[PDB]
Amino acid sequence: GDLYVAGCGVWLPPPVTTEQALAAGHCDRRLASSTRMLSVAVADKETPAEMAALAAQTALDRSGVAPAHVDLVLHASLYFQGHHLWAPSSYVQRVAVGNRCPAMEVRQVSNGGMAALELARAYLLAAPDRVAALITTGDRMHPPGFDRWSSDPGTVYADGGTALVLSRQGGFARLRSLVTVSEPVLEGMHRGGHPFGPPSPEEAVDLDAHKRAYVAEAGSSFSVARVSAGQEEALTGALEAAGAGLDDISRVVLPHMGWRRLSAAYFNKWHIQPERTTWEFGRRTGHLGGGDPIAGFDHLVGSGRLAPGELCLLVSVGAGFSWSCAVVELLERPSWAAA
Amino acid sequence: GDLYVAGCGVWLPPPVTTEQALAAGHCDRRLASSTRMLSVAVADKETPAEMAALAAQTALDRSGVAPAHVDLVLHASLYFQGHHLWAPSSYVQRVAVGNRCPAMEVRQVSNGGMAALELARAYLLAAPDRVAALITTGDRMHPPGFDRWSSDPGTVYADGGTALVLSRQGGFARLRSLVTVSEPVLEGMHRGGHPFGPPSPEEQRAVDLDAHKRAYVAEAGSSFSVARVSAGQEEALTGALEAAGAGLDDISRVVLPHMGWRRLSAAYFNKWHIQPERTTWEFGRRTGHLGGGDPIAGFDHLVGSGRLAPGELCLLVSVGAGFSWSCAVVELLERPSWAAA
Repeated sequence: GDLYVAGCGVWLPPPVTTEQALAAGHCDRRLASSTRMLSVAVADKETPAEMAALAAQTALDRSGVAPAHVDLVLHASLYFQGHHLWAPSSYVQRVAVGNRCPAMEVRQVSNGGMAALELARAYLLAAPDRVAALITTGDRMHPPGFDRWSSDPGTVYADGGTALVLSRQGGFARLRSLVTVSEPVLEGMHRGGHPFGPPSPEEAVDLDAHKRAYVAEAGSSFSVARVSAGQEEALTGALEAAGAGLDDISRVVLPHMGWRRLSAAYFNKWHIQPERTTWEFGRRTGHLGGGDPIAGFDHLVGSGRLAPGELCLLVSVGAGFSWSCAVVELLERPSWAAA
Repeated sequence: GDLYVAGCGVWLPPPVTTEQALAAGHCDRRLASSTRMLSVAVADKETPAEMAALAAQTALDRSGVAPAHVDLVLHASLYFQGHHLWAPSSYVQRVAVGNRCPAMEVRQVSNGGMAALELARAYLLAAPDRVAALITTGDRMHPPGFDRWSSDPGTVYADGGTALVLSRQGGFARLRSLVTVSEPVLEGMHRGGHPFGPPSPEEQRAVDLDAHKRAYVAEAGSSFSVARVSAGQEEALTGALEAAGAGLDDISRVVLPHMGWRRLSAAYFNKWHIQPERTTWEFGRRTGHLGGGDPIAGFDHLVGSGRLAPGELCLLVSVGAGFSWSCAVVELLERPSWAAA
């Protein structure tokens, strides 16, 4: 039961450069300097479902899969979708797909995309006649409730949508492994209340205060170690299930986090070069919720930086914590891609 | 094979009566009479994940399933969970399960519980060695962003958590069928913006689904709207009954959404010609609408009160904005130890 990537796509609103953010006062020099971000996709009027649906159309057109063959629609996101008690995956389905399979949201903060992928894989493998699934991500990190530069310092949040078509029948790439790891002991790091008691009443987004409170309670040593372990389990699990080692991977699709965070988590830990990653693409794009590994994959394939036969390693992590890693093999250059 | 319900449970905060709501100005007489609500579970200090995990503990303890046998944790909800960029499913996993399987949110508004049930079923069937899945729901519908009595007149929203443990190995009830129906043409009914255009960027600080439904109806047509909603509901019912090899007459108990009397009568009583006494009406009208968790809480109620007997069929009915519908037919195999006679 091999699964394939039949299509993928993004819809990214126009970039706002770091220089502009600095001049506009959204950003300070220290943070610009430590993150080393160059630009971030910023929407004007487009809403999360709208961007997701636009990406889905592109992904569906490319995959050439018929709507009737789309057996599941899964929309992932990490911030407010615009309207309470409303179904944004039903919008995506209405606009991008035009069919009547089940459509629902899946959330796992920044690991949302990979999480939806897990459920999509399972859904496709659970009944013998199922063909394809659509996974979308979409977010809009605007005031009042979100500061894309300072709400989660070290990561700069982007507006935009992404989409992937997963399929049992065929496609341009083969999903060789997909592994997900959970360390729920860390859930309290991203919320108010006692880290090992119940949450406080509701809250605008500010993560740094909660992280410091968590670390003060659980210890710096414990926190760093549990975080390191989870990351390592995801990486190792994915490589092993794909019969590869890190030396067998041509490109690593990393989260679109700032330089300081990617150095501590990946570059100085795994000892890989940034030229082997999507660092340059991510630092011009910003963090797209749970859609980074989709945006990053789509970039590598679309620009021809990934070659037939080559293995690609997707790396994703979300508050919780949850980590996912996948090894993807490119089978052929798709027609929408350059050489 | 087929799946089983191995355990279930709820955590409901203390009830606020309609009398109280009338006295507080939260409710008018007209609304009190049309919905015929008696009370609604209202949380005081408790947040949605907390109540979800409390319900999960009850369900897991009842199921007797080891945490290591819980291969998936799915948390559903339809409203704000209390903290942005934080993982309520991880909170649930941490507090209630203590294991390390994937934990994630599934949302499909008021059909969230059943939506999660679908994904959990798929997940368990996908690999031969997977045993159990935990599905929780939780929500806290407080001012000033929400009015549990009038944001969506006709339904009164509750605070509370529900949980259900699904298993491939066994349990006290068998899942005979589960069917989900989608009608995305209706998605516009619950947001601003043009019903067939993009969503409005303008967010609305106070939820008012009534204004949204009118704008939708005015554009799409009333005749069209009622007809699609009816068709969807009818497909879900007939689908689940057929898939289980049963008709409506074979059903002993029906678990309906905890909507107001007027709505239940239009959608089910005057439509399916089923008796309210055979449904969870009395339980729901004291509980209120728990978002996606109504089918779980209703089922939990029936089983725990002894109102369902071995070999009897139970029909679960659920619907959410979108629209999405799910029905399921569950067969009680044995009275569990925690139940009454």
